[PDB]
Amino acid sequence: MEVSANELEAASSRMEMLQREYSTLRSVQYRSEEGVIVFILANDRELKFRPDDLQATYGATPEQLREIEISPSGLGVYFETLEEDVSLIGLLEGRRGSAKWMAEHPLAS
Repeated sequence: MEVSANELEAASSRMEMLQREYSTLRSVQYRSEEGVIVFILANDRELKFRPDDLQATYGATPEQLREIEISPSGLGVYFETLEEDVSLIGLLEGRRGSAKWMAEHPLAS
């Protein structure tokens, strides 16, 4: 809304402040038992979301969800096998994928 450009550093400052505000992702365990991807936080908080729920993993195999890395922002996750990212802040907001993904690929809910 403000008449500004780049120097505002808004989105960059957000990501950094979101690490210290909520948490960073330390580990992930795909539980074949529950059929869910459990995102373990730096406070040991287990965010429990399904592959069929998330954009990164919508129709992805369990083996691809064993070989997982943390996001380039350090917030969420980056499944390098899939070349996909599950944004941690998005999980907290319910934003399990992009706005276009959630509108054009609606979850059975």
